[PDB]
Amino acid sequence: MVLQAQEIMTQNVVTIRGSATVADAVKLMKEKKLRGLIVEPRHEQDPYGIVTETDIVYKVAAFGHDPKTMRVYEIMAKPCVVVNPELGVEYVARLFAQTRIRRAPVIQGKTLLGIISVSDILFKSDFVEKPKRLFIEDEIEAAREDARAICAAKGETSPDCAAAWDVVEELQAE
Amino acid sequence: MVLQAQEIMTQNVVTIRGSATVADAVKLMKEKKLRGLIVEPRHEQDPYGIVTETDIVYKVAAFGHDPKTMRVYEIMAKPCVVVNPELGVEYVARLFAQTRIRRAPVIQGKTLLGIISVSDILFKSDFVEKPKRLFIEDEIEAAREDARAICAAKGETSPDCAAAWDVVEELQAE
Amino acid sequence: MVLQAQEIMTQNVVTIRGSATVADAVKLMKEKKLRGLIVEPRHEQDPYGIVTETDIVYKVAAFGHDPKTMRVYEIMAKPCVVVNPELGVEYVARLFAQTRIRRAPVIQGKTLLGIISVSDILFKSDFVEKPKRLFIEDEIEAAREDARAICAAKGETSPDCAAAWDVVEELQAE
Amino acid sequence: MVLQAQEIMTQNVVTIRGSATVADAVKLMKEKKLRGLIVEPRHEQDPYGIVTETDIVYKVAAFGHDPKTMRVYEIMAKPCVVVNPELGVEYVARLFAQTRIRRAPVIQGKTLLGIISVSDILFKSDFVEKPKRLFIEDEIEAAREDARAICAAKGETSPDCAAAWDVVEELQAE
Amino acid sequence: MVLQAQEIMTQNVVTIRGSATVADAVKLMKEKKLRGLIVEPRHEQDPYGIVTETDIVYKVAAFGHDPKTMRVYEIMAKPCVVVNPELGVEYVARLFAQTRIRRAPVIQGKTLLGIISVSDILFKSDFVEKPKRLFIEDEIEAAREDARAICAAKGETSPDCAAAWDVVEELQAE
Amino acid sequence: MVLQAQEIMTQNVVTIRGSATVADAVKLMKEKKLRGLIVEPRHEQDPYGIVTETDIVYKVAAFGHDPKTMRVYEIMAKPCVVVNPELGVEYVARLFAQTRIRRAPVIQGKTLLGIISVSDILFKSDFVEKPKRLFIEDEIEAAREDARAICAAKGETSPDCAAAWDVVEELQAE
Repeated sequence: MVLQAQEIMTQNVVTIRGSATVADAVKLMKEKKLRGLIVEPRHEQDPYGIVTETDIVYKVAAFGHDPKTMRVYEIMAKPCVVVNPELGVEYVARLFAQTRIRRAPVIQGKTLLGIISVSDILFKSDFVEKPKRLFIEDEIEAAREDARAICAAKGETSPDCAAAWDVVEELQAE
Repeated sequence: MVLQAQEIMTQNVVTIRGSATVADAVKLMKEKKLRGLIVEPRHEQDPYGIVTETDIVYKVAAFGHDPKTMRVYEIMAKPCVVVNPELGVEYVARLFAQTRIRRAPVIQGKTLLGIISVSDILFKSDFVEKPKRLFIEDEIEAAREDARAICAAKGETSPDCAAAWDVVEELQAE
Repeated sequence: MVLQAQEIMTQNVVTIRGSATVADAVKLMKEKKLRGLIVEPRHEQDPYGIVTETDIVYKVAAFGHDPKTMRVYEIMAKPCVVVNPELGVEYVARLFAQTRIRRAPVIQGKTLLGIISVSDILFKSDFVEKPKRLFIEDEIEAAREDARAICAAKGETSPDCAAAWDVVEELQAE
Repeated sequence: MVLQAQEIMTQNVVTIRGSATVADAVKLMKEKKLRGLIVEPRHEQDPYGIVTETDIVYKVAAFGHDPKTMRVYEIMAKPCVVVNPELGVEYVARLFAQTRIRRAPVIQGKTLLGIISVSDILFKSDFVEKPKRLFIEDEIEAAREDARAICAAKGETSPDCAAAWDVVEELQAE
Repeated sequence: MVLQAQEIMTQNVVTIRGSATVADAVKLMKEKKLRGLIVEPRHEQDPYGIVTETDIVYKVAAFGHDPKTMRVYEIMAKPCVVVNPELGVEYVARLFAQTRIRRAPVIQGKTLLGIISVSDILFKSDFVEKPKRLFIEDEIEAAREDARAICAAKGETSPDCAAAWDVVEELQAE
Repeated sequence: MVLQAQEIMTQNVVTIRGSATVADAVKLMKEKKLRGLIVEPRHEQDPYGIVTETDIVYKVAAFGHDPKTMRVYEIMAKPCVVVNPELGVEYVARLFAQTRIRRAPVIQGKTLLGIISVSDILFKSDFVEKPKRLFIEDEIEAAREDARAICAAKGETSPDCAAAWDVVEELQAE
């Protein structure tokens, strides 16, 4: 029972059409105190998209472009990196680091279930009270696989077999 | 009926455990003429992973590290960027560009259906014979939304309404 | 009277010492609904620092490291990119884009006056109602410099001089 | 008395206007054996800018563009990452690494005092004879904070208190 | 006798002219099961170029651009990172990692001898059976240089001299 | 007769061994007013390397590491991106931009002939007086290839053939 994306995602999203102006998006984000908007798919075979406060500042504000005559579609990310609802939150954090994103839609097939962000991870995760320690756990599972092979090759009663599990023990200590 | 990821993905994958050696992976890739391996999840609440020929060359070969005593888990990407089976192939290409990847697992919920790569896109896509022209199509859909609003505000018979559709026409020409 | 950084920065910051744990930081950010903390300088000849929600998720959460036994200093940025209080908000947006940051301290000499973020820019800027159009304005100022030289070389009454200002006019039209 | 930016910056800068040609800049840099030029602000509420030899080679030379008909403003960085005059030179080096720059203006409020570059750091710093060892010093200051808390909780005479300072000692040894 | 680039490069290349269409390139790559094409120099003082499957997917497919009316020259890399025929394969792997490429032409003066790729490295290298361990070897060579200086300053018979070689020994152990 | 790398490279290099200290390198660079040093190959089957002022500042100074006890080999780039002596200087500029380097050794086979840097390009190139205009020239050569095919398919006397060369003419105008 590791904490899953869907357990900590935000269910309430706001949307906007691609052809709306960046000014419409800004208006809508201020009004609703928001950092992101989902870009509404035009139809069922059209993927979700996303437009962030950073998208607006980096792509519009930074050049002094006119938000009233640029469209959402010009600055959105489509498609995006999507998170499956059962992906453990450790792995979502890792995904976000590997890809340099800070939010992702949580999608089941191609239905939007919500949004998951670095704030969601920070505030609702169990990473403070249960560090998963992913590399260290992976390293231990390997010491186990070696011990199964060493015990199968040299016998459970061999000092080698006893040692290979003492390698799992000594890692489990640190 | 736009071409979907699953229509062009490779169904046959080969797998390897995280605790196998990078030498085991290299052996297995040579033998089967392969560029990628799926890292087998240890259990049902453990995400898919992937280890590429480039991972091996950049992370092992480049330093002269010993492949016989490094493990797959040390060089794999886990989790990865996943592609939903219905995502149109244009959008997969775009995903791959935005994230700088060249293959992704195609996943339904958390079942692996296959793998999709830049070769799959190049060889099996319809991008030569049906360029989707995504920005240009998005730009046109906006000219349509403007025309609906201009016609609704000033009447279908107005020269403004006739012009706003002539804006859709003139874009459709180029 | 272009809008200046200090006119839209947040004056209220919260701080934390470098030797506090990442758990102390997380606790403090949740409690106060915050995305950033200023790392308190140890003394007067020690620069400001900053630790963000993203720093915590990318550097701690993503590996399953234990926040109770890592320190702020291990994940903070020090020194940071600083914004002078009079820098126009267009240029702050641009700075943020060029350097891929989303907040910066606003500093006068080496006194902290506040913090300025992409949200501050989005919500409190005048970029919607007064696009500064920076490249286009720069392009026009050059057409002016050319016109001064062409008029000085060929006379104010020359058709060349009249044309070089008609070049400023025609750009001012688009 | 840690060495400060202003103690090692170059006071003599050369400037150029944004509307000057890249050819004017090249001419001016050759003549004066220079690697950088400050782009002169048009007025008092206009930030400093900078155009480097690398800017010219990467953005002009690399495409075979004509330097006689491109302008400085097209290739300059504005605004830039600025260094405060009291920032210790260790931290300037770090700033430069974090942001991938090799020179920065040294600015007081919004007055230009000079320029500081990687050469200035290399040739005039005290980093050879006094390595500041920043992480190691930060790590030690934390061991101190722990010792103050452990001594305050368990008494100065406790073996715990004596140990926590022996932790500062043992780090100070390596 | 360390394994050299030319010993493992692919001698058979296919070429295409810069003015051919991206569709011509795709046609040619499918037909010949290929991942790369060399762009034919127009003459003897024109450098080699290269167009990859990834170039096509990232730059053409990803936007839905029409391959029938874009040209190779628009998407190729020219010039490229070239590998000299005698460069050891460890160093080619490292080059590829430092520059984020996956293939390079092998060039002698300015004659093309072949192509070397991450697959060539993976399948034909000796990196599994003879890890070169480059940093560790470099570290050892330095311990040697120190020992020559310590022995020259204090005499071959000094315990210092015996120790400095015992430093080479102890590293050679791990 | 396009200007070649070797015509503008610096013939005089200074070298240093990999096992020398970063302090030795700094000493040597100050003394000789230098920005780069070639790392001397240990033998004939060992590639050239390079250590820059930026390498020293970013990797040593920025952390306050002790230059007296770090070695050149720890901070150098080996192998490097090499420039062939006949590569036109436009293409060297482009190489440098594509790879984000600012100097490269000029190598013939595996003999070092010199070093070429962005300063060499800036000060000794002909890019001001003869912009090569590379994309525009490539675009024109394609219009030529089309005209040869259109004339061969429809006859030299056809208005199509006359037009396809008028396409070369009209591009040659702009």
